[PDB]
Amino acid sequence: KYKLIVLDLDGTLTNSKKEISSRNRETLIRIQEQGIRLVLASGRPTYGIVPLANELRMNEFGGFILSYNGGEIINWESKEMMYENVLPNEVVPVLYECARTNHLSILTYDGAEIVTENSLDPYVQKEAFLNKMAIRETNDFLTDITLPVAKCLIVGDAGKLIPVESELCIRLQGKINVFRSEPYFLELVPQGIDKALSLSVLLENIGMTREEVIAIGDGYNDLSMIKFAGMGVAMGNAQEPVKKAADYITLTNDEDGVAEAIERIF
Ligand SMILES: [Mg+2]
Repeated sequence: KYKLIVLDLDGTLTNSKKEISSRNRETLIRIQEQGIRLVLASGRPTYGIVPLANELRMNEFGGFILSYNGGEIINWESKEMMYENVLPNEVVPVLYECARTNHLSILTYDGAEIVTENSLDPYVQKEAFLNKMAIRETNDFLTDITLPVAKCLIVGDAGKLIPVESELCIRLQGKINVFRSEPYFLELVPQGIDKALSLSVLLENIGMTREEVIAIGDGYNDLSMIKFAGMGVAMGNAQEPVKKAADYITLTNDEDGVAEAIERIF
């Protein structure tokens, strides 16, 4: 009946120490060994997801990475990218100048590396540690990055980000969307980013229907895929509206909610 499992990372697949438990790992490997295909779907850049995808052997079972909230869709076996929703190049110098003017660090991603002019900013390092990515520091951001980029973050104290966010929101209306993922991360992303939309494209391409999909998540950015999936699963630690929109509520991420759901459902 079900042929695909889509998982968010933080608050879902990973526990409170941001690790994949051995029970989750073994359950997901086994279910792939049974012919079920996995998708990791997360706001993280691709190389923040790659280590977890490698730990789950997804490169051996045709698993997909939906990085940047589905901004990119990559088959982690074949390495083929089927979908690339990136920032318009012309907005990048505007984002840079806004960060500079407001004395805040900007970062973006270039493969396995985070590129920034401020590697000593604790908020930049928070993103590097979260993704397990090395930081490449430059003194000429616009020269040293490789375009196009899927997103940028401006980072800093919440009180300093709110006005920058409020300015960019309208100044680049029509070119980008802006939101805060943590109080100190301002996400600068292309329009039309939604995990559910990217999932629908994936399903069209591999010839599956939404009824054949399980999607598991915890936060508001997982609501659309939980509704879209035939079997939407809310983690025990999920936000109340995610739980109410789900078809099934499992245990928390620290109680191996993902493994428990998969074993019960199958
Ligand atoms: Mg989450």
